[PDB]
Amino acid sequence: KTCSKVFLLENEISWEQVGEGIQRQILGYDGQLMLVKVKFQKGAIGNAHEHFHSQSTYVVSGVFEFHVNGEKKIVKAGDGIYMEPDVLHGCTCLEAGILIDTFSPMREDFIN
Amino acid sequence: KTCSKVFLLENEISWEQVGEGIQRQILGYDGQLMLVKVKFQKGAIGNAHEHFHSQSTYVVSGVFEFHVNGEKKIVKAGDGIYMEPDVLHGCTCLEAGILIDTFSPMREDFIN
Ligand SMILES: [Ca+2]
Ligand SMILES: [Ca+2]
Ligand SMILES: [Ca+2]
Repeated sequence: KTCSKVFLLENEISWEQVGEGIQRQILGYDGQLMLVKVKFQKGAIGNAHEHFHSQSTYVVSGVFEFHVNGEKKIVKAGDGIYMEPDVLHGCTCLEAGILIDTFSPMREDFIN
Repeated sequence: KTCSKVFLLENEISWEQVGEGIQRQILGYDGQLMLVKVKFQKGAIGNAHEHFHSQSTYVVSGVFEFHVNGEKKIVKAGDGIYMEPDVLHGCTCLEAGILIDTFSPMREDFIN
């Protein structure tokens, strides 16, 4: 049965170390939709990558420089970013904060 | 061509009035994934509803009482909620704050 629990409580879920200055919690998901909370320290880099999944991100807090398909924009709390299937994208955290990354379908690699 | 722009800047997107004390911005989406930012005043109610879409929500801020399939839980900033296809769910805002609701596939009704 491939899905998260119903209530994903931050203080009950393990933070996974993703890289230097980057930690994440996988929150609500099934095979078609996955929501990930990613906490960045200043200076941390989301390495450029491509994947077939659709991705839609929300900036909860902090300030980030994002690039999507070669285009750069600084985004801040309240802003969103859409990454169509297979587009190159990544980010650098300018001030510590949280992103919510969402995916369709799920990122099987994030649980396996 | 069914999708949002790449960079969804809060100060460039219209807030839509959804109901009493509830406003939303549709952020990054395509036909398979849609991310919605929903700002609630204290007291506001997300009416109980059912839909075939998968939904995964993140509590950005505030405090909410959620019900999913008849089960109630208070959630707060950092917590998530997963709503499998067709489950009855809704919420009441106990302290003003923001939810990110994500859907697969998109909520066609939110743009049409
Ligand atoms: Ca799908
Ligand atoms: Ca990505
Ligand atoms: Ca719903």
